[PDB]
Amino acid sequence: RPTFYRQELNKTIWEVPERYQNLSPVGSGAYGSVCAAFDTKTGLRVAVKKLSRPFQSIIHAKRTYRELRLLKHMKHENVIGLLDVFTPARSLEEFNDVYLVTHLMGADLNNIVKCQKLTDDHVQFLIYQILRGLKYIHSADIIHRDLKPSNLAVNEDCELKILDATRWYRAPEIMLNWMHYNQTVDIWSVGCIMAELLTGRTLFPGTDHIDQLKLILRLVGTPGAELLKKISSESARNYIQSLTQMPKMNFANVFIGANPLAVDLLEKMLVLDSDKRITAAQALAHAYFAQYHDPDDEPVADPYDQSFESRDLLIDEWKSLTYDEVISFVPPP
Ligand SMILES: Nc1ccc2c(NCCc3cccs3)nc(-c3ccccc3)nc2c1
Ligand SMILES: Nc1ccc2c(NCCc3cccs3)nc(-c3ccccc3)nc2c1
Repeated sequence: RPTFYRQELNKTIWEVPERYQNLSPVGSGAYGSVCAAFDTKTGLRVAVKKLSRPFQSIIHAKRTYRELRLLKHMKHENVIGLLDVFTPARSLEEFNDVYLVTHLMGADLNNIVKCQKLTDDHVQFLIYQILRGLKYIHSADIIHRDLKPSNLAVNEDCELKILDATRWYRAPEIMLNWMHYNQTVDIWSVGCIMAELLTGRTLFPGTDHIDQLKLILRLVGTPGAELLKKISSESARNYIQSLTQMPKMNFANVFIGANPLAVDLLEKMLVLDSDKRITAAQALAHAYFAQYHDPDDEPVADPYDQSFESRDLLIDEWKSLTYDEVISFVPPP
């Protein structure tokens, strides 16, 4: 129904509704390539992502369905969402390309830090938005698992969105391949991010996988008696006992000059035991965010049906389910 036009971008033929003008490449990768554009219907600058080989295999097809289901479900100011999704195909039989459209963001978190301290007012506002979006994501029973400055976009008014080395911000239970980690692995990442904003430097800049765990234990101490009781691995538990004990450090002496409320929040985020970590909802009520907290405007998500993750289907079945989601899409107001 919309009039499409073809154009040569990256190494391939983009077919795109005429409402999107001035297509200009921004990136590339195994799973897709992205162009910046201008949406003449809305007047917004947008990013258009063309999925790469979306139905080449069963794995690609399930990936394409997962990515579209996820981005269609996210409707929150501090999480990336869909402005549009389209295909040049007029029927399922000729359905072979998928394009996703989102609001163009000018920079990520690295771009605003630049190895410099942010003010406490600024960190308050940025971490509040991350936690606000995290509360929404976690309420849908989703775990992000890869929170880091490059996965956090910010515009010129400092409005932040969570996007779709990484080990610097990874929770220690992931580093040790524990099977049953919970949502507070993301809270660990936010603690690492917040520390970096206040100090201007990476909190745990490990040079490899084992060095990363070494730096973490030097700050938060060796596992306590109560945490060792919950470790099922006999090899892990034995190795931990053989280590020289290290005292949990006093964050107030580590982050000198910081807001004491900021230090108290970091203490509650960077706990080794993930069962004792503050949740996103609890962190929003912390006194550190007094000037931004509003419990009437920190919404949760609708329930998100993730049962498809357990399913093994054929290429054409994932493709047809993906086609259903393209057709049923409703643009936001
Ligand atoms: N971790 C990242 C990093 C970059 C990203 C990026 N391109 C950078 C320019 C941006 C456009 C919109 C938000 S950010 N774009 C998209 C994306 C674009 C369109 C549809 C779905 C996703 N995700 C990103 C995830
Ligand atoms: N209820 C909990 C809470 C936390 C846990 C945790 N956290 C990581 C603790 C350490 C991280 C680095 C050195 S010790 N790690 C493991 C675990 C680690 C290795 C093999 C099997 C399980 N279980 C946990 C269960």
